[PDB]
Amino acid sequence: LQVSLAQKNRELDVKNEQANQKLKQMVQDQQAAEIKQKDARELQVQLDVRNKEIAVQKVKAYADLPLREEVEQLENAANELKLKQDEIVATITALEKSIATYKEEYATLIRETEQIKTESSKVKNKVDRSIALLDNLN
Repeated sequence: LQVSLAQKNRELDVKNEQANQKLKQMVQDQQAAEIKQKDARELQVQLDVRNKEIAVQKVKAYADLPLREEVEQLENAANELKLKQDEIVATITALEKSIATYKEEYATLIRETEQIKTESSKVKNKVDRSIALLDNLN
């Protein structure tokens, strides 16, 4: 029973490194996405200026009613954007999910590690407990 438990302790080391490895991939696979997020978040913010800007002038000039044509221009500009926003808000969701699953996955790979660590433990005790038995029997 000493041989087998030293064996299974091996089946664990590997089981654990195959996961302890893949888990490293997750960090350099989720930190990646997060970057886009934080990055592309700067854009949603940045371009937020424009809509809020182009917004007020619309209000003003529309009441103040080249103005006409100039206003035709604000309406288009705010359109170029309105579109380019739905553009990044879709880009944000892209990661939002992509990244939120890496978590649900990390957490899962964590459970696998936790279960492994414990097994290894419950085996060490049994092995330690066999070294005592062998010795008293000998």
